[PDB]
Amino acid sequence: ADREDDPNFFKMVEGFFDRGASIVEDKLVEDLKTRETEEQKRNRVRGILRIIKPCNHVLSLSFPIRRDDGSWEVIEGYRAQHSQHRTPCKGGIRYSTDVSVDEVKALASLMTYKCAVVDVPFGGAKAGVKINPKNYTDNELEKITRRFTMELAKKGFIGPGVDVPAPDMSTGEREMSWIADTYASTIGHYDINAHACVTGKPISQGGIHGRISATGRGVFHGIENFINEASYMSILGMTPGFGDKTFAVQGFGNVGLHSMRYLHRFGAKCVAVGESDGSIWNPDGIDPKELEDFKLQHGTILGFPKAKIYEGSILEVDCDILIPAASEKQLTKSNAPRVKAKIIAEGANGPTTPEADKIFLERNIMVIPDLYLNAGGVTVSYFEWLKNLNHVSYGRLTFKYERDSNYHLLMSVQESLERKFGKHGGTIPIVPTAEFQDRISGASEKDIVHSGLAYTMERSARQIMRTAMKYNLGLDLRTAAYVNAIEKVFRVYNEAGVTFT
Amino acid sequence: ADREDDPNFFKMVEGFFDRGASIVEDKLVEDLKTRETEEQKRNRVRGILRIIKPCNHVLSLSFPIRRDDGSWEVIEGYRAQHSQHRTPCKGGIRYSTDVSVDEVKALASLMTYKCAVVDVPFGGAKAGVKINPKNYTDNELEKITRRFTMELAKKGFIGPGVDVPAPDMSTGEREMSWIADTYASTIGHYDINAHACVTGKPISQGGIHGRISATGRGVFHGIENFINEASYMSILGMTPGFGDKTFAVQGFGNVGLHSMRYLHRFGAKCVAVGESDGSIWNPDGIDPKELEDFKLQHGTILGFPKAKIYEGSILEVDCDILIPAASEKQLTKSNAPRVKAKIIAEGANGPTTPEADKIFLERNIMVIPDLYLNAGGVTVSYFEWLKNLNHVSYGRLTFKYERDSNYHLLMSVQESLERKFGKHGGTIPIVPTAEFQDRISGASEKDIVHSGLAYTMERSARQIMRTAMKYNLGLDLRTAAYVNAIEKVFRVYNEAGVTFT
Amino acid sequence: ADREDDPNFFKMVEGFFDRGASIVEDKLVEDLKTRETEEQKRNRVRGILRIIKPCNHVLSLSFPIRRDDGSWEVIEGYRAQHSQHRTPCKGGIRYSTDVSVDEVKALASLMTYKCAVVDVPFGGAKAGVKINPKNYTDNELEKITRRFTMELAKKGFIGPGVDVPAPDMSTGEREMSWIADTYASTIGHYDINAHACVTGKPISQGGIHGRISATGRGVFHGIENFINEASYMSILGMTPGFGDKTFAVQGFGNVGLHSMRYLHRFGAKCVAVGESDGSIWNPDGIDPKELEDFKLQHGTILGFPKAKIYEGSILEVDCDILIPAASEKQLTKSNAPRVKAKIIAEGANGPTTPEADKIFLERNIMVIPDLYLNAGGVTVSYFEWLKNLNHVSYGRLTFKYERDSNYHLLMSVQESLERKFGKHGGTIPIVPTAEFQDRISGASEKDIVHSGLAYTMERSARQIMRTAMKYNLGLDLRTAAYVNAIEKVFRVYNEAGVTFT
Ligand SMILES: NC(=O)C1=CN([C@@H]2O[C@H](COP(=O)(O)OP(=O)(O)OC[C@H]3O[C@@H](n4cnc5c(N)ncnc54)[C@H](O)[C@@H]3O)[C@@H](O)[C@H]2O)C=CC1
Ligand SMILES: NC(=O)C1=CN([C@@H]2O[C@H](COP(=O)(O)OP(=O)(O)OC[C@H]3O[C@@H](n4cnc5c(N)ncnc54)[C@H](O)[C@@H]3O)[C@@H](O)[C@H]2O)C=CC1
Ligand SMILES: NC(=O)C1=CN([C@@H]2O[C@H](COP(=O)(O)OP(=O)(O)OC[C@H]3O[C@@H](n4cnc5c(N)ncnc54)[C@H](O)[C@@H]3O)[C@@H](O)[C@H]2O)C=CC1
Ligand SMILES: NC(=O)C1=CN([C@@H]2O[C@H](COP(=O)(O)OP(=O)(O)OC[C@H]3O[C@@H](n4cnc5c(N)ncnc54)[C@H](O)[C@@H]3O)[C@@H](O)[C@H]2O)C=CC1
Ligand SMILES: NC(=O)C1=CN([C@@H]2O[C@H](COP(=O)(O)OP(=O)(O)OC[C@H]3O[C@@H](n4cnc5c(N)ncnc54)[C@H](O)[C@@H]3O)[C@@H](O)[C@H]2O)C=CC1
Ligand SMILES: NC(=O)C1=CN([C@@H]2O[C@H](COP(=O)(O)OP(=O)(O)OC[C@H]3O[C@@H](n4cnc5c(N)ncnc54)[C@H](O)[C@@H]3O)[C@@H](O)[C@H]2O)C=CC1
Ligand SMILES: Nc1nc2c(ncn2[C@@H]2O[C@H](COP(=O)(O)OP(=O)(O)OP(=O)(O)O)[C@@H](O)[C@H]2O)c(=O)[nH]1
Ligand SMILES: Nc1nc2c(ncn2[C@@H]2O[C@H](COP(=O)(O)OP(=O)(O)OP(=O)(O)O)[C@@H](O)[C@H]2O)c(=O)[nH]1
Ligand SMILES: Nc1nc2c(ncn2[C@@H]2O[C@H](COP(=O)(O)OP(=O)(O)OP(=O)(O)O)[C@@H](O)[C@H]2O)c(=O)[nH]1
Ligand SMILES: N[C@@H](CCC(=O)O)C(=O)O
Ligand SMILES: N[C@@H](CCC(=O)O)C(=O)O
Ligand SMILES: N[C@@H](CCC(=O)O)C(=O)O
Repeated sequence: ADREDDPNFFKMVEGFFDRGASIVEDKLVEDLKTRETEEQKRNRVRGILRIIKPCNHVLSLSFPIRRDDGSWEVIEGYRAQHSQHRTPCKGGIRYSTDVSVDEVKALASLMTYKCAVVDVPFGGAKAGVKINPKNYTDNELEKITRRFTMELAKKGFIGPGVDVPAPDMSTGEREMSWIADTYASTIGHYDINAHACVTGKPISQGGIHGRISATGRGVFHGIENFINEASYMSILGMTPGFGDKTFAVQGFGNVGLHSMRYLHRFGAKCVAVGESDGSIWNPDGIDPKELEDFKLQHGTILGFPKAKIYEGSILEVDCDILIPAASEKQLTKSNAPRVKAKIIAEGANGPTTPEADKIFLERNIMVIPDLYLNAGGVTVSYFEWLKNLNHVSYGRLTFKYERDSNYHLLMSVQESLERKFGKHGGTIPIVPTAEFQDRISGASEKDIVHSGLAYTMERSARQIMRTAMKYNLGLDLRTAAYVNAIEKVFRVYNEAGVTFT
Repeated sequence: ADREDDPNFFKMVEGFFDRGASIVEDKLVEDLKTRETEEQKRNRVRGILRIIKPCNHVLSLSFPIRRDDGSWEVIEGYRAQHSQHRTPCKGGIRYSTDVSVDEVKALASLMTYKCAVVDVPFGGAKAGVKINPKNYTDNELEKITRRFTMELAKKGFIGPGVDVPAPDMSTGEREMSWIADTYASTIGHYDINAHACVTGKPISQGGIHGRISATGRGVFHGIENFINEASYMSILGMTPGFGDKTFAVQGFGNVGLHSMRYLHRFGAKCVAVGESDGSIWNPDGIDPKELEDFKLQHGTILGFPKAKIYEGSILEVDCDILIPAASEKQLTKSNAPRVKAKIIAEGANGPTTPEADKIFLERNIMVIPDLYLNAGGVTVSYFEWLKNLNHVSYGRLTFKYERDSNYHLLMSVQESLERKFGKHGGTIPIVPTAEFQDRISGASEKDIVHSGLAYTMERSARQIMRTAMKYNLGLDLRTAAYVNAIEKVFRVYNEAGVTFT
Repeated sequence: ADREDDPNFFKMVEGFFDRGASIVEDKLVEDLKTRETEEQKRNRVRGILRIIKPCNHVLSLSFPIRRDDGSWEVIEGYRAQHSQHRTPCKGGIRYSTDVSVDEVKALASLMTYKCAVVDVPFGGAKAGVKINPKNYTDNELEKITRRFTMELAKKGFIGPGVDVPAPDMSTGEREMSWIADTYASTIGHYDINAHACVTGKPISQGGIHGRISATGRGVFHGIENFINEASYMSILGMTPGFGDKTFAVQGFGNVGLHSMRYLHRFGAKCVAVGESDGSIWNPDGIDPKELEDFKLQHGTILGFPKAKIYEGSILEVDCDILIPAASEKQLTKSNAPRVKAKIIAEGANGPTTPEADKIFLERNIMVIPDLYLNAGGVTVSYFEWLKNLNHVSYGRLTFKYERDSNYHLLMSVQESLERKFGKHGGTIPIVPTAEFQDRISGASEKDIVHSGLAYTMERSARQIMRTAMKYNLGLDLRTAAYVNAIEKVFRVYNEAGVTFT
């Protein structure tokens, strides 16, 4: 998208890592309380850091499918497993003609660090199939997905205990259903956990409430934790809260649409929505329900009645918050000086080059990094995986017990008070509030997903802020996130003896 | 080695394939006895040929080893499995800093076509570890080999029934022994065929007589089959036989040395020997046993007392037969016009670019192609694999029975003659000749390897010659070999229904 | 059986090994082609020899059976796997109250060296169940055998690719049939080689012709090879051949009975037969079929009509050849001076202590050692295992072809002779001798077992004699055998890198 500043994607992520490694290297050496206090301490710390960076296993595939017209075609595919310091590996499947070994390796490493940031016990992985799904029938896409699943399974690149895929660009519920069905019907036929081989499944198939919207929901929570922190909003020259703010959204897919829904719900105003074919704009606000309904009907956002076909880059629209939610390397050395927003919330994976990060720093623009902000997807995938391993819906064993227990608890307060203020205090009814009445039976699956996600995004934001203050990083939240990720992954490699050697 | 003519190695091999595919496409379509004779027959033929060309599975590895000095290093590795129309896959392991995904994919496809040429029932595969072995201790090389084996085994890229490695550049007997030992001691502990997981083993560990020298022995047999056809020697302006010819050898490794031993044994004269550091030259002849003894003593060819340090390209030395036995892409557009030899016998894999083949054709230079000429290695690896599966040394069950049987057979002739020519004819002793006495017990392992190899190289040469005449290919033996390979591999894909789709 | 001289059985075998190790160390060090020509050479030779001696894996079992009367009883069992330099492991199952961990470890190591002596590609193993089979019903023995098989199988101590048992003291065809049936019906249900999990099976279940008598047949061949070498019979002061000699047999089981049958068949005369309850004696000779038919009828040897209940040790009976074919450590310090025989042929495993070997050497008594002499059992077990892996009876594919081929061969001689001695010489019939007519179709299973065994015993006797001359060992054949065994096993450990460490 830019021939001036177009770094190799894997190496760009390695650069981000190098930078966080630079900052913590002292802390790692000093923690290390080995008798070698000689600066082979320094040496073993940077030997371990070199082990963490490259992907351990990458599988490249070519397999034939026969198209609906009868033609034979060769499909190309890839899956990278970056780290196995936690198992299984976790990461999505991308259907796109931009798929390549380097793109997949880069996203696989992002998954490792992202999972470490939100304390999700998975190593990183990613897959890609180099096709444009719009050029294939549904029957052909099913054939490609099912065959890809078996080629991965034959070589140990999918399974509930090694590698658990998930949706990404141009895949969703539908593909995940296909993956889970052919895994469970063949190699997983005797495995009690066969349907935990993949997440993002439909509900009828072991999916979890809110997985489709989960990463949008997490984008809201990530922004909210920082947009409500007066210390960061001072440096930006902006007022805490959502009620008065504007935002623009690049990409109207699963991440972009649901980020818009939740931000709109809490008083922000969507001004611009950009897509693969063009952009639309309205300074008075775009309604997400109307835009979705139009998009579902016409297969495009152009021509939306209540906004005007906007020319020029969606990334340079004037707004408070820019949400790049499409592909990677969209903000570069070129357009970074014209961005006009004061908060960049990366919903997409790797939308900002390192050169663009430098410009944004100089310019007091806050980039909330992908490592943290889009990790709501993998957090709720983690909940889905646990739901599959546990083989019950949350609360089903305890709803009645817990309901009865709570009423007897409140009755214990009632009877204790009547016992004391006897006859002429009268009857002293203790009853639930409206809000407690609605929790009287304990959490359900929906409650766990919402509160578990909010808990994770908040706990992770505080850890990033703590680390940024400690090292005087200002608005370089990306380096603070990598610092936390590196510290966690380093400790695992260090206390494990590294490897089987 | 040449920046004028440096084609991508994988695509260069696909180019060779495309050529042979051109020539046979008609014969494939006409053979095809299917009800719908539309030249959409031609469409299925060219869909199948597109399926055959790319590698099905490629695994890329990164794993850490701790060096002898205590530092951590990250080792990079690769194994490509090109085709599974026959199983297991078969191919060597190369230790070299020139190793790359493309190099490994290219050699893996060469293995498929090579195996089809000599009727060896294996699909093609190849592996590479990106190190220079003369920078590592023996203890480090053992560590790297054993760990590489486990990483391949975990993902299904080594095993007696999927993929059976073998030596290549900078690996031999020693590494194969390490591979077999860690496979059999871990995931092969219950497998009756665990030691058939790799070939080129030492004899004490399941190796077969003559595997080290097998590919040199096959180079001799391949040359002999063509150097003794007067029709091809006419076109070259040359006398049949070896007794009178000179040759030069690029590379003094396992292929180069043994090619020189066998050619020297049958009256050819080695004039020049080139190496990674320099060449040596002597128009009176170099003796292989003194050269190897010098090489073993000094670790180099230079300074050999009975030849001179030759400057300028070994490939340009003046001789009848040039044997490139080092790495690939050594003969290019550049130096092809200065070659001076009349026969180029490719012992190495892919030593000649397609441009250089152009030039050699115009100038009536016969290139005996790698597909055919170096296939003695994989042929004797095949014998080793069968020896492992059978769990007896050849002849051990039958030596005594067979010898007793032969003497009673000769005695049947004796007694029949005496009965007829009674007393007046006397005693009529029927005894073995010296050469039959030597076979009186039947074949041993040594005999099977020697005669089985000779049988294969001759039968394959006659098939290549038959095909070159039938398509008027003259001295383009490479295209004739690919034609035979394609025909055989196409038949398997066609009658199998292609794939489970 | 003797308090004076009753060494620990495992260490006694280690003593034999140490003794052969002492003689070959120099040869091993000098062979060793390595740069550290230091006595770091002798150090690694000494370290490898220490690795070879102990057993790698020993499993000890306790499992309950409910007896026919309804009581519960706890059965004790053991299986030792001594070496895995060849796989699978091979060794018998002994039912005896004298079974112990040390006894089983000792016999397991004997199996390793024995297999190396006759070039049988198995590592050594042995099993024992500590019961007296005479105190159990057939139903109880079946339950014990089947349960023992499952306990071994669960832990990887039986299987066609790890460990293949066989009969020993108080087990035979019957028990092996039980073992094979429960293995193949449970854990081996999908294994193509399930019935190769054990040898010594009945013919109807994959057994091989002559396995029951095989170790007796090998005892005859082992004696033959030495009793016909005039150089050894000189030192003994006796006449080559069998026709004039006497022998006594301790133990009338599977080894003892069949040794007697074959020796009797070639003109030796059995004077004395000893068993667990007593011995019998007759200087005119005992006939083996009469004595077996009496034993089958009465369950004992005593009271045999044609011999006299002999008192005093069977081992001291006056004869030329003493065949101990019962348990171990029967010739000791004590009774070695009173032996009276000139040749001691150990059919049993470890019947002679090292002190008794000392005495026999001083008195010019030839001990043909167990390592060599009783290895006909494991040699024919090896043939049975191969028969199972091959899934055809020998010759079944080729009988008709070979018979037709031989007649056309003889007809080629006949027609060639007529077409030269025309009608001047008449018809010249070329026909098989009686002996060749018997072989006209090629070998059958019976022929391979007989000639394969004879071939093995005589090639092994040669190697022992060669090695005894070369080191001036005289009549210390035991040390010569261990020397050959050690050289072969050392080579494997050396060129394998020892272990994955
Ligand atoms: N799928 C998930 O749960 C998660 C996805 N992500 C990342 O979010 C990003 C996008 O989210 P997806 O779920 O893939 O959405 P999606 O694949 O459902 O839709 C992507 C949208 O972006 C549009 N698009 C593509 N290129 C564009 C361009 N140059 N300009 C404007 N629009 C463009 C497409 O037309 C489509 O509307 C990806 O980078 C993905 O890796 C991150 C975390 C979780
Ligand atoms: N084995 C499999 O293929 C699947 C297993 N599961 C397991 O079930 C556990 C609980 O999830 P749920 O309680 O189902 O969520 P849930 O109770 O919210 O169920 C949602 C939907 O599943 C339906 N459902 C329940 N039992 C069914 C049955 N026997 N046949 C068809 N539909 C049925 C419900 O009626 C509802 O429509 C999960 O932990 C997961 O491990 C879930 C889905 C598929
Ligand atoms: N080893 C085998 O079983 C078979 C090997 N081949 C091919 O034969 C070729 C080499 O045989 P290897 O067994 O690997 O020999 P090797 O690896 O034992 O020795 C290779 C020799 O070539 C020399 N060499 C390397 N680069 C050179 C250069 N640029 N110029 C001159 N000399 C150079 C090296 O110093 C070494 O002496 C490779 O292309 C291999 O793929 C083909 C069929 C079978
Ligand atoms: N399980 C393993 O690791 C090995 C298995 N084998 C199997 O053996 C079969 C036949 O090969 P061989 O007959 O060995 O070829 P071979 O008869 O040429 O013997 C090669 C060498 O192995 C030695 N050898 C024989 N038995 C031995 C033992 N028990 N311990 C140590 N060394 C011994 C021989 O003395 C000879 O020097 C092959 O089909 C193969 O499947 C062979 C070698 C290693
Ligand atoms: N059966 C086989 O395949 C082979 C067995 N062996 C060994 O040969 C020896 C003989 O075993 P098998 O004949 O198979 O067993 P078996 O059970 O058929 O014969 C043993 C016989 O010796 C008798 N006996 C036991 N203790 C005695 C003593 N102190 N004095 C005299 N007789 C006694 C028993 O009552 C029984 O009659 C054993 O040491 C065994 O380890 C060796 C090679 C092969
Ligand atoms: N799967 C099993 O349990 C058994 C398998 N086999 C396999 O057969 C191979 C060759 O041995 P054989 O040819 O049996 O030697 P063989 O030809 O001497 O057969 C021995 C006896 O088995 C009988 N037999 C043959 N086929 C039979 C059938 N379908 N049903 C019942 N009885 C039959 C024959 O009449 C013969 O008398 C062995 O390598 C072995 O693994 C042999 C015996 C049992
Ligand atoms: N695309 C889309 N998804 C919706 C819409 N409304 C609800 N969902 C999603 O459907 C799932 C179930 O929705 P609800 O039953 O309303 O429960 P909910 O979790 O309170 O919904 P939300 O708070 O909006 O996430 C959630 O993942 C919602 O985000 C919608 O209008 N459009
Ligand atoms: N490197 C090397 N190998 C040799 C040499 N001589 C023989 N060999 C190989 O070592 C193995 C054992 O040699 P031999 O016992 O003579 O068997 P062979 O088949 O008659 O030997 P060749 O016909 O020369 O291959 C064979 O594979 C030989 O090719 C040599 O001088 N140098
Ligand atoms: N216990 C016992 N076994 C016998 C007897 N006779 C033969 N056998 C064995 O039973 C099997 C059948 O023997 P045959 O069919 O005659 O074939 P064979 O190979 O010529 O037998 P042998 O030369 O005695 O080994 C062979 O293994 C014999 O060794 C016997 O009298 N008693
Ligand atoms: N593919 C998403 C989520 C992966 C998952 O849910 O496992 C990402 O890029 O983070
Ligand atoms: N590596 C050799 C032979 C491989 C094998 O023997 O399997 C080749 O390039 O053909
Ligand atoms: N148990 C016999 C051999 C058993 C077998 O044939 O494997 C012995 O002591 O040698």
